[PDB]
Amino acid sequence: DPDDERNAFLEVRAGTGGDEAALFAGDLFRMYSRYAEARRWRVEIMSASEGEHGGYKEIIAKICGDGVYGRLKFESGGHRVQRVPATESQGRIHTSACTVAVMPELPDAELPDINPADLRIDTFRSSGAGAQHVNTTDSAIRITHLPTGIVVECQDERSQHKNKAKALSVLGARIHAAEMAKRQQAEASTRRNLLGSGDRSDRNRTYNFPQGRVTDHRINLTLYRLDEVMEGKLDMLIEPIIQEHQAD
RNA sequence: AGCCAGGAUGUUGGCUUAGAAGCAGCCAUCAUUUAAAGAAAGCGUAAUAGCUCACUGGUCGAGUCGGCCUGCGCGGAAGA
RNA sequence: UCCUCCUAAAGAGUAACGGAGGAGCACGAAGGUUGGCUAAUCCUGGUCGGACAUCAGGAGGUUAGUGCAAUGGCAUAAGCC
RNA sequence: GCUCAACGGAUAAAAGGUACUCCGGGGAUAACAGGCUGAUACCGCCCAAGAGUUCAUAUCGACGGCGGUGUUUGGCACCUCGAUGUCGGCUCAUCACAUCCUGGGGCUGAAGUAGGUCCCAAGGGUAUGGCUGUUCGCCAUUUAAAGUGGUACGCGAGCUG
RNA sequence: AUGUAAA
RNA sequence: CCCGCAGAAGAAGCACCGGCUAACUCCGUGCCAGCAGCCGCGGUAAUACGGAGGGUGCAAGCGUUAAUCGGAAUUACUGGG
RNA sequence: CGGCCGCAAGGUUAAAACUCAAAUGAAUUGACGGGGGCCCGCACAAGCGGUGGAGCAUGUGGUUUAAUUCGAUGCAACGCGAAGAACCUUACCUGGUCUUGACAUCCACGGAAGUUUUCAGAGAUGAGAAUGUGCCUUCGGGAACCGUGAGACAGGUGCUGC
RNA sequence: CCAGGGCUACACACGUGCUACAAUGGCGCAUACAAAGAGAAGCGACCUCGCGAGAGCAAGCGGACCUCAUAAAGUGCGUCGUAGUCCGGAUUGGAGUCUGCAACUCGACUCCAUGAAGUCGGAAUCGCUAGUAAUCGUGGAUCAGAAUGCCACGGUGAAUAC
RNA sequence: CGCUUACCACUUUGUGAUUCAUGACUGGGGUGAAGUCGUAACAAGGUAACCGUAGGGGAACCUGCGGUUGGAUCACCUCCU
RNA sequence: CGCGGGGUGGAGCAGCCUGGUAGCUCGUCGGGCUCAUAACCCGAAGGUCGUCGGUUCAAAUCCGGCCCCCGCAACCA
Repeated sequence: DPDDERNAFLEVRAGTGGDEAALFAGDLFRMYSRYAEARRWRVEIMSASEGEHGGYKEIIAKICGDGVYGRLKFESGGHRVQRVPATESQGRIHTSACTVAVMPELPDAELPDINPADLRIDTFRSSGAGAQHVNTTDSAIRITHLPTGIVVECQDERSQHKNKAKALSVLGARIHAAEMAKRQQAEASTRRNLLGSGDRSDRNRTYNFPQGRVTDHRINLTLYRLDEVMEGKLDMLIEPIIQEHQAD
């Protein structure tokens, strides 16, 4: 698919046990960087908020190329961790969780034409005071944009043109703000659906370090490695999910 | 210029095998029978089929078809 | 306030809140005379040395320079020692 | 001895407000309007990629261009400063069609109704309330329609303020 | 100063 | 209500099994599915979830839910500080 | 919230909804005190010679690769397991092979075991040629060795020191 | 199971040791003093050759006799005059020797030639109270060959503890 | 019988009390194996704590005044009864 | 384009006025101190002063030209 061949945004965020989960989020950045350098992908750190004892709390990173999103679709969700940590003086198995969002490109086709043939321009007389000027005048412009319903009212100066330029700048600013607000709501409504609450619930993937097991909740794989997984080579987990996803 | 005629057999052609087949787009834009036919300019079909023009015959039988230079005009040219 | 090109219609002159820019200095020498010389920019070769330091050769011709922003002029040099 | 730089230099020596103002004047010079033009605005046309299951031309139409009107903002000050009262509202209207409806027709991407676009046609009609002083606009409900403009953005020797 | 969670 | 016909012929389920409180193992997941009146289990050796076997309890009823009293002397007059 | 008092701040009386199976008081034993008293250790004081500045040797973390085998990873890991990685060791990887097997036992059949030598292949192996043919005779068999076939199994330096 | 590669890779950091940065020191000659050990598919006298690592021949010893095995710092004498220098020895090239089937990744040793950083070390940190620190040499386990590591022995040998 | 008066239901008007839902916004309360900042209380908790009151500060809180030990130390001063 | 402020480690400022020297702070990396983090200490990198030309014995500086960032870019009757 055309969308597939697209690049991606990876957003790795810490959940339960934010001290430990930052350490696992840094290692997941290491996981997907070792998976990305194996197939020659470009990794750029756009934003990374550090933790306390190492790692990172939130990582937003662009990966560009030819086919990142179509090859990393099934990574949005949770990751449980059973591990014996280093920030402990007791030596007990603790569980943490990390949440990973995978966003597509969605390339910015911004600034549509203002369409003055579709703009309704009403140049009528002004309210306010101080001059006859006002009386013989007009000097007040209201411009309505029909397919959105945005009205711009300007009664600033004595002349229409110097108010025409202000009215068109306010039209451009309000249309750009209303489009970018819808785009940021469309980002957030998908990020709230992909990223859950961040709790220790089962969300499609596990990481069982003392057992030596990787057991996902979809396509029940039982790979007993944790050494060909921690250094790239994530083909055996991602490929059969794609195999039984193409059947639907 | 009008008028009864013709305006073919493989071309379901190889093409991305779901089909583009004279006429979406590719390129090739063959060759025979030949009074004549472009492997096609348009209409119409999922594609066909079909309908015209290209061109060639015949009745017909005198002038006709398309460009350049200008003069005077036509329309665009609708107010309180 | 003053200087330089156009505007400005081939003598002089000529206006606009016209189009481009500068000056309110400097010089005991950069002035006078005499004597002598011709650059800029490229090419080749050469120790540091490299596009550009200096040297030798060749092209080139006053596009260089004339203290200063511009015009005219300059080898008989007004340029350089 | 003067950046007396307002630089042919009124004093050696000087900033502001007047809507409390006042006088001699000016259309030599502005505001409101009338006048000339039409950069702008509105409308019409030429070319044509393209949108439209095909298909520029049912309806649109980029990139470009040519015209009409004097309805908006504009430009110049030709008339007015020994006086032309301007906005909005009430009453009273008049005219042009670049027609909102009614009427007669053509195309349609018009099965009928309901439609889109275009031509002729000004004979008649062309809202009611809230807000805002507001023209205008939004809302609520009708209507067949809630037309655009000119007439000193009509009308104060007709009326408020 | 601080060192969150699974006897 | 009594007599006769025929043939074991037509007639057994429900809850619980860690403690309170009567009764034990195996398999399947794996702080997930889930149970639970309280303490609470399940984080790959579960007498606590699901299934099987076995047992326990009650019986044409068995569990859950709702209400009253007792235990609760945790409304104390009997019978508290 | 309501009533009353007060100039105010506010005071007095005084609930309900909802959550939890704890909250509390006394006292015992350990832990700790930047609490006190006492005592000890190169613990502090005094000095000696070092490390950290340089090169080499080794190990680890990290990076890369086919693996850079695995464990140890605060004192109590880091010239540690390893009292010694060219092959061997090797548990890792690439390539080629074997599967009741390289190693332990049972059944049936066949063959002294062994030695020398040659061909192809990286070699394991595959294909051969000679020689030797005993220790007890139920002599259809033995006590070892070797090859074939089937099942029991063997094997694992694979995981769990929770 | 076999052949090869890897465990020795390298932009970086740390731990532990050796050699140093020199004149109580380097070089050359002469010379004195040890203990503890190991040895047979081993130690390997003596003689000869090679500048050399070692090679050829070949006694003794499974051992208080035989071998490894000349102990070094220490002493005398000569030189070097405080310079990155006659200190230090990394790295590199050539020719080599031992072992092993094979020394290229990836062993040890010797010669020639080159001969860097380093001129006493930042924050900070370690061990020691005696034959101890510090310095110097030797042997063994591992092992066909392969340590500065480990174990063990000996020579000189302080200072401080109020 | 009819009329008229007195009692009088349904209903209407005016003004209050009480109660139930709803109401933009705002305050405090309770829960949440992870979020940000500070370490205020438990040792003399590193400024002893607690209570009442007034003020201040992002916040545990701080400051002043009054009360209480539901607080440690009292072989470091010197000299002692 | 016209006017103004400028271009100094990765970043913010001194230092330009008034010439003789590249400086400070935050930040990055690495090592210590702690069982670990924070704090603290030490060391290293980093800019030639946006660029070019001229005066000067000497331009981070004085002046001019070019490039880049930000702000003001026609209004009050």
